[PDB]
Amino acid sequence: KNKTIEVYVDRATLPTIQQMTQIINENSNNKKLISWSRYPINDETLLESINGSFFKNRPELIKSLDSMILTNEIKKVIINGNTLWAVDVVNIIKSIEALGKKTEIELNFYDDGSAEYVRLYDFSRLPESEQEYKISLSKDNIQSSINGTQPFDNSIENIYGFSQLYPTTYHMLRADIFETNLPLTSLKRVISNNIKQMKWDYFTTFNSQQKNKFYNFTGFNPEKIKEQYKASPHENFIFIGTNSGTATAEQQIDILTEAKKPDSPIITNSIQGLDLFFKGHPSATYNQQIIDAHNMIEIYNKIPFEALIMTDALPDAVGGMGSSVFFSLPNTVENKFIFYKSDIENNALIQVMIELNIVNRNDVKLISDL
Ligand SMILES: Nc1ccn([C@@H]2O[C@H](COP(=O)(O)O)[C@@H](O)[C@H]2O)c(=O)n1
Ligand SMILES: [Cl-]
Ligand SMILES: [Cl-]
Ligand SMILES: [Zn+2]
Repeated sequence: KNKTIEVYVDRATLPTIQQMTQIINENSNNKKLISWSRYPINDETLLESINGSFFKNRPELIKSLDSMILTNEIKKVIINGNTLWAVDVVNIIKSIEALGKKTEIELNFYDDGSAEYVRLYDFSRLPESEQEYKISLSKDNIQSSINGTQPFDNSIENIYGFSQLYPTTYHMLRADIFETNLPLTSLKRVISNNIKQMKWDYFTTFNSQQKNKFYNFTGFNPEKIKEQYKASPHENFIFIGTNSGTATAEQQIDILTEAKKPDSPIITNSIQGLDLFFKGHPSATYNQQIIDAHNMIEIYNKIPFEALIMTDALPDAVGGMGSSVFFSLPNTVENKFIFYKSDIENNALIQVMIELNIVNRNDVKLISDL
C-alpha cells in the first residue's frame, strides 16, 4: 500500500489546460485516470508516456478507480477537478469512501472561468453575518453530499469549502480577488492557506519534450499564429468574440466598425492601424459573417484562448465581449474595451472585472451603446 493514483476530470477547457500543464510540469510516474469532456485522448503513445488511462465518462472512471483500490495497494488518490463542477469530485470521493479501504484523499480544484467570480461578487454583497452563516453550513452540506443524503449545491460556500474536509488546494484564476474592495474576509479565513494563483509562464522553464507534449495533448501548435503576428510590423489586436447567448453577429460587426474609428466617443481606445485578429467563441457559428465584414485574420474558434496564453502566443492588445478569456489573460496585454449584454453597477460580471483591474471602468461598454 504505497501507490498514489491521480484522477483528472473537467467538463470545460480551463481546468483541462491547467491540468495538462501540471502533469507535464511534474512528470510523475503515478498511474493517472483521466476524463476530460472537451479533450478525448485516443493517443496511446501520449497516454503511455504519462502512465494514463482515458475514460469517456465519470461512471467508467469510477469503476476502474474502485477496482484499483480493491487491490489494497492504493495509499492515496489525488483528485483534480473543476471548482464550479465540484459535484463530479463529490461523486468520486463518495465512491472511494464507500469502499472503506482507508484511502487518503487530496484535492486540487481549478476555476472553470467567469462563473466562480460572478458567484464570489454576489456572495460578497451578502451581509457579513449571512456570509459566516452560509459558511457555517458548508462542511455539513459537503459531508451530506459525500454520504449521499442530500444533493450537492454548487454555491460559493460549498465549492470553496472542501479544505474543511480534505487536504485541498484551490487553483484560482485570480487569487488576489481576496485583496480587492470586495468584502470576502469570511471566505478568505476558510481558504487563505489553500489558495494558489494559476500560473501561465510554464513554457519559460519547459524543455522541448515538455512543450511538444503540450502540443500533443491540446492538438495546438502556436507556429502558424506566431508567424501571423510577425507578418506585418504593425501591433497585433485580437477581438474576443462571443456566441448568440450574449450577442448577435451584427452587434459584434458594429462594435468593430466603431472601434476602427480613431475618434469614437464610445470606443475611445481605437484599433485603427492595428493588425486585426478575430478569435471566435468555441461554440459560435456566426464567425465567418463577422470575419468577412472586417477582413480579420481568423484564429480557429475551437482553440481555447488559454492555449494561446500557455504557449506564449499573445497579441499586443485585446478587446471584445464579456468572457472568461479576460480572467486568464496576462495583465501585460492591453485591454482596449469590453462590451457586455447588460445599469452597469448591478452587473456582477462587470463589477468583478472592474475590481480585479481586468478592465478600466471607462473602457466598460454596453451593447445598447450602439
Ligand atoms: N472568443 C473566445 C471566447 C471564449 N473562449 C473560450 O471559452 C471559455 C469560456 O468563455 P465564455 O465565458 O466567454 O463563454 C473560455 O475560458 C475560453 O476557453 C475562447 O477561447 N475564445
Ligand atoms: Cl503584426
Ligand atoms: Cl452563435
Ligand atoms: Zn499591418
